Amino acid sequence: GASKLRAVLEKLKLSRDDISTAAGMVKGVVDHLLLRLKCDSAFRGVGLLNTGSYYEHVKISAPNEFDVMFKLEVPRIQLEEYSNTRAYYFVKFNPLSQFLEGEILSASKMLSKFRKIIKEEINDIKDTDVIMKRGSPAVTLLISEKISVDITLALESKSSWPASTQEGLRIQNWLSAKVRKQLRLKPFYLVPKHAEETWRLSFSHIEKEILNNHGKSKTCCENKEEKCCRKDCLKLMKYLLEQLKERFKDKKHLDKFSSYHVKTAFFHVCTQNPQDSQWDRKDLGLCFDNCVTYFLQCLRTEKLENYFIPEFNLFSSNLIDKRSKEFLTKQIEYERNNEFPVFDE
Ligand SMILES: Cc1ccc(-c2cc(C(=O)O)c3c(c2)ncn3-c2ccccc2)c(Cl)c1
Ligand SMILES: [Zn+2]
Repeated sequence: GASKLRAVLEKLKLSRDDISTAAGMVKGVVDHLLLRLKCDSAFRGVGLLNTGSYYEHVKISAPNEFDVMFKLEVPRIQLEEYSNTRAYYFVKFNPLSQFLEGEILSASKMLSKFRKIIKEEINDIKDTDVIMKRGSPAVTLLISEKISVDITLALESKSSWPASTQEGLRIQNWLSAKVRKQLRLKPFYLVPKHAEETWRLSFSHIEKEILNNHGKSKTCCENKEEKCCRKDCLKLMKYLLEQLKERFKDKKHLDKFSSYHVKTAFFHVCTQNPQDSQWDRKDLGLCFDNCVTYFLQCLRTEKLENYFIPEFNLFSSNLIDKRSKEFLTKQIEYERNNEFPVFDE
């Protein structure tokens, strides 16, 4: 039961060393690219956005896959929603004036200069071997034929969040209305994920703020009396998907699913189960089942709301085809109904 889950968590700890050295390598490449991007008049204000829950500037999206975001302070920004998509927007408003097409800031034009500067730069430093693979993420780098890092350019807006987020981040009953107000005072980000000229709202930087401050109790997981299993359930959900994707690699049925889908479902379960007593460490097996059952429901109903934009369906036909969702539904059901044989030794 839960002893199989606890065995999985123990095994995962054994690759901490490989992960930290890989993240060190990513960190070096990113610092170098940050230096050259700052030379360009367009990207002078660029900087690293702190998104990682364990490492600072580096998010781990899968084994040997890392995620980095470059933020660009762009003030006096005005948004125009693209055709009721709730998540995609035209950006309107001098350093960036080169990227204008009318009153609109072109995502494709800015991404193209971003790409070109990075592609130039990875040639020079022969300290490590870095190539460019493959539109968000802007750049995927492959380091040493092993480690891949997705680099995402993000405009930073310090304005109030767009109205499409008004009913999102539904944490009031869990983390309190006070915390939700404070979080909604932080900046938001636009990335050039095209629905073209459209940008997508991004709140990835909020994850670290909640995952490591995750209890109804302010001292959840700060002492021996308050140990919950929230983080371990998220780890197990990510590992479930990673393992399924590897086993179904012959026909790549699951290519479209990612840890972002897993995380979103997991934080919806945290909303539904707001009390720390619903995440007691002794209850790991039931808590994990809660998480998997909700993910299964999202798959079967083909509905997974963006955590911040409730009318944006991560599982829409526009984003993931029906056959892929039907397929993973079937595999998750099987795993859940059979006590997760994908976790067997
Ligand atoms: C509590 C909490 C906090 C943050 C997130 C979060 C949000 C986004 C987003 O789209 O705003 C994320 C992400 C994680 N990882 C990736 N993206 C992302 C970013 C841009 C485009 C597509 C995808 C979640 Cl799920 C829950
Ligand atoms: Zn806790």
